[PDB]
Amino acid sequence: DTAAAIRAELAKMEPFFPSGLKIVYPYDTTPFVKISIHEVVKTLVEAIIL
Amino acid sequence: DIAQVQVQNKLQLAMPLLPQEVQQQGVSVEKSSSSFLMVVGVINTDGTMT
Amino acid sequence: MPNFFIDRPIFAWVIAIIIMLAGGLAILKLPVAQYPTIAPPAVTISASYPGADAKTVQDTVTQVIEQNMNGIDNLMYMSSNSDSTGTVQITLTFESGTDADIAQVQVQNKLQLAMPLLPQEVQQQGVSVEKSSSSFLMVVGVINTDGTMTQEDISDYVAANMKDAISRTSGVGDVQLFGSQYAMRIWMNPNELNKFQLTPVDVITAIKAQNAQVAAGQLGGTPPVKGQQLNASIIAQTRLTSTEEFGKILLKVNQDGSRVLLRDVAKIELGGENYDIIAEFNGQPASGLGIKLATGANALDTAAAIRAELAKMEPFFPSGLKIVYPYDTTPFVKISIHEVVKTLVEAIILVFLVMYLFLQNFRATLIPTIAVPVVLLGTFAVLAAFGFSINTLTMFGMVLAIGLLVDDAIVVVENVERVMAEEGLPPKEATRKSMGQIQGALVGIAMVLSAVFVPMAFFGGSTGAIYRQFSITIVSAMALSVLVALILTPALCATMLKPIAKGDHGEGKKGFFGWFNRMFEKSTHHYTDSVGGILRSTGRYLVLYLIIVVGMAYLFVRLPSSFLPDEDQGVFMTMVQLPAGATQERTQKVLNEVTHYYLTKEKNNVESVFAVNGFGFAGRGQNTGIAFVSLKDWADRPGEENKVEAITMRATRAFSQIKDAMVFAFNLPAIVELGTATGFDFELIDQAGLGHEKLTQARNQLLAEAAKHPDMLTSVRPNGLEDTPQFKIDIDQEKAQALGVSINDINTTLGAAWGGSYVNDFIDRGRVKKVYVMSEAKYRMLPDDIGDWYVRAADGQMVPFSAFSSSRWEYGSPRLERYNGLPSMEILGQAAPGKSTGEAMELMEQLASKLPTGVGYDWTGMSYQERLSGNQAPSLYAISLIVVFLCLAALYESWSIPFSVMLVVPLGVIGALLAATFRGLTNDVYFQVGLLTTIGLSAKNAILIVEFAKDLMDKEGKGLIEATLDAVRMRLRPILMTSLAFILGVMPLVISTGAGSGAQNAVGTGVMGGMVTATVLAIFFVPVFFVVVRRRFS
Amino acid sequence: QLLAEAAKHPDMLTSVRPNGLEDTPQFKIDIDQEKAQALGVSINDINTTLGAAWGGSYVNDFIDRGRVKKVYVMSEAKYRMLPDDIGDWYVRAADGQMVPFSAFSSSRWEYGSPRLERYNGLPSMEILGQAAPGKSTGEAMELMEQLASKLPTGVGYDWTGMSYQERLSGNQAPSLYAISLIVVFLCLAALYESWSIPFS
Amino acid sequence: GADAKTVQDTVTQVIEQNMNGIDNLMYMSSNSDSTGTVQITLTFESGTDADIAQVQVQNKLQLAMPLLPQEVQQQGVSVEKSSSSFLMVVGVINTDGTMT
Amino acid sequence: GMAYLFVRLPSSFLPDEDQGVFMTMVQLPAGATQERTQKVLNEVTHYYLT
Amino acid sequence: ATRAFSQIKDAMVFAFNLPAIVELGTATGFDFELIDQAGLGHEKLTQARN
Ligand SMILES: O[C@@H](CNC1[C@H]2CNC[C@H]12)COc1cc(Cl)cc(Cl)c1
Repeated sequence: DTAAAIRAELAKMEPFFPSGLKIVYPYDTTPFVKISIHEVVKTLVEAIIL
Repeated sequence: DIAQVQVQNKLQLAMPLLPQEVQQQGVSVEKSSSSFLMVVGVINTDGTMT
Repeated sequence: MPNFFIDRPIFAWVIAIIIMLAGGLAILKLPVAQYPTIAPPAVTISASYPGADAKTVQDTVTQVIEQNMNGIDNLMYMSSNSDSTGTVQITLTFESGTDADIAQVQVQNKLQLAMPLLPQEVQQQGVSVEKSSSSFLMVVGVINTDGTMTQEDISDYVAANMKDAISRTSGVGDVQLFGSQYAMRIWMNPNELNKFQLTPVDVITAIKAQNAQVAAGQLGGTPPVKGQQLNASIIAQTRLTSTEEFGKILLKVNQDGSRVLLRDVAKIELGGENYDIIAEFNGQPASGLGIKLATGANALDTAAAIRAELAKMEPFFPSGLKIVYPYDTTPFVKISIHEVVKTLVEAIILVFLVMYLFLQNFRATLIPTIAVPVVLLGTFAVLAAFGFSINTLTMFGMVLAIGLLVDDAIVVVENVERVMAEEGLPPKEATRKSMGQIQGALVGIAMVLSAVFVPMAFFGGSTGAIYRQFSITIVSAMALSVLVALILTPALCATMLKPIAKGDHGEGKKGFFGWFNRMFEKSTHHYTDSVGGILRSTGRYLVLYLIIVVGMAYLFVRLPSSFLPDEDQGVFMTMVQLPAGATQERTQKVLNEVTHYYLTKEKNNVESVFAVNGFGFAGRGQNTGIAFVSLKDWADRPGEENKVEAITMRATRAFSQIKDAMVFAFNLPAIVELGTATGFDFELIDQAGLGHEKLTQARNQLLAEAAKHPDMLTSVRPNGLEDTPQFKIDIDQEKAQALGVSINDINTTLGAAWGGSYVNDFIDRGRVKKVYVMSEAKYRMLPDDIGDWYVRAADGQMVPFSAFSSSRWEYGSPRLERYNGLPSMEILGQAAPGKSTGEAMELMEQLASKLPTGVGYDWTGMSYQERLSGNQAPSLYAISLIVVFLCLAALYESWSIPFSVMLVVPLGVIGALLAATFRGLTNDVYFQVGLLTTIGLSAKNAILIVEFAKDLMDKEGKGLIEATLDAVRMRLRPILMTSLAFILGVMPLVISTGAGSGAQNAVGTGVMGGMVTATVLAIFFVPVFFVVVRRRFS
Repeated sequence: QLLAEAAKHPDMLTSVRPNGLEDTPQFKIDIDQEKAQALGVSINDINTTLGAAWGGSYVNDFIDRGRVKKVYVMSEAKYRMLPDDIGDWYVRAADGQMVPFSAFSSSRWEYGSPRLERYNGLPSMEILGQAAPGKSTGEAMELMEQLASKLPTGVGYDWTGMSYQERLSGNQAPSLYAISLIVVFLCLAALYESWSIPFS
Repeated sequence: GADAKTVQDTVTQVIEQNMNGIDNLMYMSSNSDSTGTVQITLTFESGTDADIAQVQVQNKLQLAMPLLPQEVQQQGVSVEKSSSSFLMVVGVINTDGTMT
Repeated sequence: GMAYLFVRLPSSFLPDEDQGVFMTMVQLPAGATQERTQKVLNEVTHYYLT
Repeated sequence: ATRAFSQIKDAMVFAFNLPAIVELGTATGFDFELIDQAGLGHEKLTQARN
């Protein structure tokens, strides 16, 4: 939730950046969390099918 | 919340005794993790900013 | 369970007694208020920088404090104002449900770490963090009728004598003094200072040296000498106590030996810490206390206790001192609560009367008269359990749920009586049979009504807080009503009802009740005949149902929306705004004109006026004023012309003739904790460091664009102040150095003389009070007066300001705003008639999207909450519809029969809409909750009809048409008596025109219309729906 | 007056004492600032001298075995005991003269409370006492409030600490009994489906 | 260095004026000594959440904090949950007499 | 008899126990010094230890 | 990466992954504090640590 709020705030800020300024995310473990939980849910669905 | 409140209640007794230079820089009391939730970097792809 | 308590009447009575005792305890111990906490929790940081302009305050205080408001949880947004009066106010608004105490302590703690970074004068004046609020429980004014006391005298008396005991009174949460205690005032004479070669710096140094507390030590202290026997504390210089001591302060000694004292160069007196606000009551000087209710406290009890304390205080008052109550809405709260209580009592009495009319049995009429009060008491107990108070919303929720309560009682008792009169069974067996007919339907109805009403308790924001009161009240009342109908009512029916013969229906009775019985029998026969005729030709009426649904949608999409009706609470407000640069005296002239108009032209209506010169709302200053007008009792103000709306319209028309002053009189909102309407709050944000002038240009561009849309936006205005002329002094420090004059001396002289300086504290009659040095008014009025001030140089010669300074006129902001830490401009507007607030906000966003680069925008206030909570209520009411369908399917053990019940929803709604359209009411909260209760009652009736028809079809061999006809015949009477009782009970609310009539009419009109249409249409549409559904799916 | 009245009841009250301190003599010092200025001695110097000598002054911190501790400057005891001991204390003037305190100061004796107590915001005095042997705290409380009722107007009383709790318990006992009896009656009536069984 | 009367007028009364309006407060008792010490103990109803009570009295005390003397502010005004009874006393002595 | 006995029965809060410790308060007249209090305390200690 | 950076003589360079939960860290690691309990000083504490 905090990461989502931070990203929303950065999205609010972006329209007023100087020309050329760009936001990057060199360290973010949230994608791993999302993909891992999605993989477990996929496992549950596959288990139901089997 | 209560931990931070009690810590600052104890710290405000020491605040007057601190050097004026330390007070001017601002003493901070936080309740956060020791690891970065994320790192948001900012660059200038156009190379017009140092 | 109904069968369990038919054989155990004493156990049912014990349960009822327990419920009654809990309800009585809750009633005795429950808090009472006008409204609950609706607005989101907010914290205000208030600081003052005496003598500082808006820009100085913003740059030295506001930005520093705002840059340190980090690491605070649940913060929704932050706004701030910095004024030319020297004051900065920062409002931090937090999410709903945030703990106010924890939010306040976090904010104050983050401020504590920013205090060292603030100017010393601001630190000395103190920065206060408080719970944001805009309303007082009461205002207690104090006036002098002799003219021997000024405003400062009364304020000091109130602070020293009245404030403490009132603060200690039970239920008081906060007390605000309308003024301040005395302050030692040193009014300086520049000519006398020049005569003795002195400046404000010398005066301040002398006052600080000669009015101080000095630690000395101890006689025979530790570690002591071996033989010491005596020990005594050493007392030394202490703070002064009187104006006489201050006047004797020595400033210098001359060569000729003469002594210069403070009395020689300044007038010494007792005055106010500030002079920006002048309070008058009917033209007389006034002070007072604003008193706020404590959390969980009774409003009425607290007000009565405060009045008792003031009564105990009066005997010791000085001659001419009088207590008054300029702002008292407590009478309105009392009358509103009493009106709701009377409505409940009349509803019970009318239920009794209708029961006697139809059943003509005193014992039968007694049963609901016990069942309904028991449910009401249990509802009070449940409200106390969940930490709710007795406020307007909860009592009107009880009023709306009284229909469902009486419906439950009537259903049970009438079914028992009908079984007794049809089968001739004795009361116990008849009650067993009747309960067996309706118990499952009662449980299913409980589930359906739960599904209908619970979702109101999950709306977001302040509107969610408003709806939660009705949700909890109605849900608890309905659940308790069903429980009582399954426990107590069957026991009472089996224990109290007397037997009825097999065929005795009152046909042979004489008098009115024989004619009525015969007429009702014939009417029921005709109704059943017409229902059969209708069932022969269902499709013709399906077309009529489609017409009804289309008309319902048409009426719905054309009904204006609102939040809460405006009420005549016995008070209202008048705002006076003078042109930029206007002084206190001109504002006082306008305020005197307003007071004279109210006390002469409206002497029959207006009882008193409390005029405050110095602040309005959305700003403060010498050119603003507010008059709080109190009206006489509603009993003394009969007719439409003597109510707040007409009075305020007449006052505005009369005040439109006043020149050089914008004067407007208006009524309070329903909930004054928020200023709300069908409007929007817009923030124009400087996002790229453009500055105040570019932001002003962007605001003007947006305002012009909005003005080019008269049909979509109305009254799109700035909620702020325009740039005003300012006097700029340039002190050439190089010249001051060349003349041997210190810049610190120059700044101190100028600020202390023209702005005033808080020096230190003294002790007056055992209380600490401030000491202010300021110039005499005579020498700080005009720019030329600057030529009367001198500063001593190192060489000792006294230099005038003209030697090292230049002056000019420029323009500057008297009030600077920031939003979320950036410079901001607030725009208030509203959608034009026939336009939703959402589309007005969309148009505002489209208009703002074309603003200059670096300018952003935001939504705040109620607009923020509307944007955040969007399409939520329809979503969880679709969930409610799904749950209702599932509950009905479980009840009927059918996937299709449920529809015949749900198809009843429009039949009631249409009527409500009609009643709202012809009466000219809006789609406000009361209308929506009444619509929900009408839907619930209609669903109850349809469910019972369908259950009876299905039971006849299944448990007996009866066919579809015969079963439906018998079901409607058996259900006609209870439906009719319930509808009659509820409509008669809500008659006064529709008819009411007195205090609180807005809410009463809003509640009553929709309920009346919906009940009438539902009763009329359902009794011949539910059979049609049931027959069609059963014919299609069988 | 109340203490004397309580002492008149040795068989009901014991060790009836005030929980506080009596008024003490104080040594008021007046520093003639004009006279000090005439002699060229700064008032700040006088105040610092008197305070540091007779009460002690905390200057700053030092490190003892790695721990931060305080530094105090104070007069030696023998020059700090009786009022006359300022005869040895001098303050330097702007021109280097050592002015004695007698040249710019005077003194007198006063009386003052060394400890002021307030209850619920109003001035108050705390009294402690015991019940005499063979008596209970309830009897002692009754006697104490009876004695307090006979005091000058404008003087009231209150119970605090354990006495407050004892008064609370005594006040709420009868309602507790009544509610317990009612609850038992209703429980029996529900369980046995009778009013006669609960009543008997 | 402040007498009991002056510390009462400048500290105790200033603080206790703002100590009104706190939830579940049973009573308040203050003492002001001749060494300049002010002790204000507020006792709340049984079952009151002590942390919430402390937070509330702190929120009320912040309002009085700027009105106190600068010396009192520099010494620091402490707000804390308090007890009136010693759990235990741990004394320390020297068995040789070499330490004072 | 029950009503009569209830009224005449004295009330209290909690019985006093012998907890193995007790206190002695010493207060000297106004102005008494540390050493006079020490002499009185020494007398009290001598009484308790003898 | 660690093998490659072992050739940098100017600095100690270590590349590493994080544990599943940072705070638990190693499943067999211990954290130990050596306290100077008698005002020995930094030098004596360093000697004891060595
Ligand atoms: O006098 C005004 C407050 N005085 C303020 C200045 C002076 N110093 C600080 C204090 C009165 O405001 C009101 C009066 C009423 Cl009857 C009703 C409301 Cl809602 C507000």
